[PDB]
Amino acid sequence: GTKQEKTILNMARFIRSQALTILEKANELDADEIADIAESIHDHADEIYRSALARFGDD
Amino acid sequence: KTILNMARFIRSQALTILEKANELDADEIADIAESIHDHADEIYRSALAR
Ligand SMILES: [Ca+2]
Ligand SMILES: [Ca+2]
Ligand SMILES: [Ca+2]
Ligand SMILES: [Ca+2]
Repeated sequence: GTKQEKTILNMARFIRSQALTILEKANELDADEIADIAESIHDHADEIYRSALARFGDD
Repeated sequence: KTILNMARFIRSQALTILEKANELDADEIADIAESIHDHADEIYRSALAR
């Protein structure tokens, strides 16, 4: 894949793990709203990661 | 959703958590949220270029 693609992959992975850290810290505080947003973020970062991999070097 | 649009979603949502975390003095969460936003910016820039 191209440099752009490798950056999207690397960034997507970092966000996924960071969102997971917020999910833990938010629920530790019983901050349900913040947790739900972090969940949505994790879902989007995961989707970017899987979609980018699925199309790796294709274009 | 395109990768570009999913990065846009994260960019904004990350700053919304930043704002709500600040309101709760959840500083560790706020810092992570801001870092998430910066990384989303890179996906957005890369997806824009591509
Ligand atoms: Ca709880
Ligand atoms: Ca493919
Ligand atoms: Ca391929
Ligand atoms: Ca930004």
